[PDB]
Amino acid sequence: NLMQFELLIMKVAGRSGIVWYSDYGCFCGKGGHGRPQDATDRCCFVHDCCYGKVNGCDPKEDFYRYSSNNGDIVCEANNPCTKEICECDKAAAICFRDNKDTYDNKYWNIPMESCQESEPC
Amino acid sequence: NLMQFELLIMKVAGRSGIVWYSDYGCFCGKGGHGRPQDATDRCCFVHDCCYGKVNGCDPKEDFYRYSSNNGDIVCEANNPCTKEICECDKAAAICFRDNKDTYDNKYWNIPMESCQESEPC
Repeated sequence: NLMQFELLIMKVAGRSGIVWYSDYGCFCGKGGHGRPQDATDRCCFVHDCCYGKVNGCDPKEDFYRYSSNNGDIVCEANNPCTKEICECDKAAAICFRDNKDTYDNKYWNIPMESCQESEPC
Repeated sequence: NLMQFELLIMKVAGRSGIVWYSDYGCFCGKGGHGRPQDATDRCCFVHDCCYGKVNGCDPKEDFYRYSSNNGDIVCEANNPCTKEICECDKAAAICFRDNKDTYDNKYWNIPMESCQESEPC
């Protein structure tokens, strides 16, 4: 569930997803569409796509089980569907962390005109 | 800031915004198109519109000052722009609270085809 995603972002990237990644580019935030603007934005695009590939459970709603060790997330294999959700969230959190050097407020609150026809997954 | 919106929702409505309102109707965790599907969805629509009227500060990002006693939210008059953000978030949290009894999973994950109509603010 997206609260768990927030927690993983905090554990892995050392910053809040809701604070910093909720209005970024074309995909980090609600109503994502268009083309990813930078690496951080692509992290969100990939996350959306990852969620779209999860079948048999609800990736935006269902809770998953995981452990965290000093910023290292282990998605538990108690249920392959919810593990898939967890792996989506873990991957996105890692992607935000790995691209922290190009995070840029240039991409905050960008005009509607910047996000039009969507890159397909 | 959206983290503060979460705090207001949690206190006022008694449940998490990120958990329960990230994929509801055409506007809760989505937006940009459609007509509100029920009263909860309309809360989100109105919140989007409210944010749309904010001039001079960034409603998704900027932090506001508020106090809370016995579950009330008093948006501080230290800055009219951030107070306006606060009031938007407060109104939405109240709206979620007031409509919690009709909150229904009927409106989870609705197809894009259900959100093609356009309703102005």
